[PDB]
Amino acid sequence: GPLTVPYDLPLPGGVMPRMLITIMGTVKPNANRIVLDFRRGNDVAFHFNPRFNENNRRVIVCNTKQDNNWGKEERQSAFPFESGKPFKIQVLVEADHFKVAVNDAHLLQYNHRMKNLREISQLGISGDITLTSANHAMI
Ligand SMILES: CO[C@@H]1[C@@H](n2cc(-c3cc(F)c(F)c(F)c3)nn2)[C@@H](O)[C@@H](CO)O[C@H]1S[C@@H]1COC[C@H](n2cc(-c3cncnc3)nn2)[C@H]1O
Repeated sequence: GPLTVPYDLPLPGGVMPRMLITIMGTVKPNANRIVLDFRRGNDVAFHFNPRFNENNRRVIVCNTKQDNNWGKEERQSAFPFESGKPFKIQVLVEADHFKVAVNDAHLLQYNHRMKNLREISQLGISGDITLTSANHAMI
């Protein structure tokens, strides 16, 4: 697609409430996973990881990695992605959580574990996708 995967979207000044990140693309026909990683260097404040075939099930895993410890996984069985199909992911930053919507439907909320939001300066987009667009705006 017009953007190369993996793709790093800089977040100058980090994330702040009211920030909306929009990502559009298509899932590859033989997809295994998608990853969105809100990063503070080597740490990952918010890892959003649709897994298409984990023990023969679809699941979204969300987590945080701080000092190479992954935390408690937050798992959602609701899974709005499909092999070969277009998607739109929107992540809205609020003061207490990230809110994620896919295809204009609310999917999940993830409470901030890494709380220095102005230091989360990169969003990495990786995995089995074609990416058409990735951008952010303050709403
Ligand atoms: C492979 O390690 C993944 C982590 N990961 C994935 C990637 C990644 C990055 C990229 F750039 C990529 F391109 C890319 F493809 C993947 N980087 N780190 C990350 O997703 C992390 C999130 O917690 O998970 C580990 S695997 C983690 C291992 O520990 C046990 C966990 N396990 C199994 C079950 C469980 C619970 N309920 C029902 N069935 C099974 N529960 N926990 C398991 O999920």
